[PDB]
Amino acid sequence: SVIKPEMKIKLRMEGAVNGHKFVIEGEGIGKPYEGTQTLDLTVEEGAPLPFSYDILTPAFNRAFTKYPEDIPDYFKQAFPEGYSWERSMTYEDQGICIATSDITMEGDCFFYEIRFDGTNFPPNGPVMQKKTLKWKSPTGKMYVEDGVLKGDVEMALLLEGGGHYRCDFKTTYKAKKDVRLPDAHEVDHRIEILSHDKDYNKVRLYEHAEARY
Repeated sequence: SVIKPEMKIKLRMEGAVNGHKFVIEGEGIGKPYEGTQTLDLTVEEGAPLPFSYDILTPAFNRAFTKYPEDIPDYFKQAFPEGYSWERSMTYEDQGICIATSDITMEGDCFFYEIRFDGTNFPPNGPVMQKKTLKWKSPTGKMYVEDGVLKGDVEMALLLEGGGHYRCDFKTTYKAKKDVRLPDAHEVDHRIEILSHDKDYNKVRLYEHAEARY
């Protein structure tokens, strides 16, 4: 036992979107082996957020993924000292976000230190107009090539009025120690805001994730 049936989460995210600074804190709990988790998030600085909250949610830990019994689990074998990631998110209209998270453990809890920066979002597009509804749920790729563990995902936000808005995600993952690396595989997942207040100062956020050969 080092990753428990349930693992608390505490995080802190600091960043700037189109110049607009913010800080968000979270606390939650999930089931690393069943690939489920729930966070309650608070906008501690920078309220009211004037951009879509949806662009932040995938930056709020692949340790919460159900991995089968012969795909090596990079993330869980990364603890106790843990791992980091660096990710770029390139939208179709030309807003870019870059994010980093340093993930550690202490007792029954994961801790994340998150930097999130975004720019070149059009002041009149769906992010800066809050016309996004939720993320579609595609399967992303995991593969090691070199650098080491890398992940890609073609993402899309559904929009008010019926449309969609695409984002290309790329992540490289670094573990703090040497760990058994997996063969190439996939990861299904679905993230959703279960509840929130008016400008999303308070948000409850759920993901369910599983790996697949």
